[PDB]
Amino acid sequence: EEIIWESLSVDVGSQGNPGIVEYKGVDTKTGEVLFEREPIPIGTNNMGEFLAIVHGLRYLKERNSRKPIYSDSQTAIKWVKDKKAKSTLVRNEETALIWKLVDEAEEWLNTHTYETPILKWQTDKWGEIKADY
RNA sequence: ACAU
DNA sequence: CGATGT
Ligand SMILES: [Ca+2]
Ligand SMILES: [K+]
Ligand SMILES: [K+]
Ligand SMILES: [K+]
Repeated sequence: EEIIWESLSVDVGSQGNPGIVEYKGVDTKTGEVLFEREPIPIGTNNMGEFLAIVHGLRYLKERNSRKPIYSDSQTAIKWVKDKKAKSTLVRNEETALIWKLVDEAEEWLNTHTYETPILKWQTDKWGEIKADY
């Protein structure tokens, strides 16, 4: 319905898909950049969006924050809910780094708890997510 | 078809 | 136009 302004928004950016992947998280209200991941040489859009959400969960938990997370990614929201990133990206030396991060993100989800609502940013109604690149 |  | 996903 309406934007929950007291929230964290995440977004992925890439050069190619697959290609160089980065992500960041911002304060939805203020646009302040709260975290930014160093570019990962090869990944997919959906792996990046998944890592961004899980990073947000870890960031908020560390700070004892109950704010929700917005993502515009139907895919990544489901992967987090399932605790399983069903990526099609081949596993090889080129993709080892992103797959390590994805494996570790799944492992974190399987060993920690959180109440953080993970909410769909409604781009069609609200425009671009505030974490946009 | 929808979300990127 | 190409790719990643449910
Ligand atoms: Ca974006
Ligand atoms: K996005
Ligand atoms: K983006
Ligand atoms: K498609």
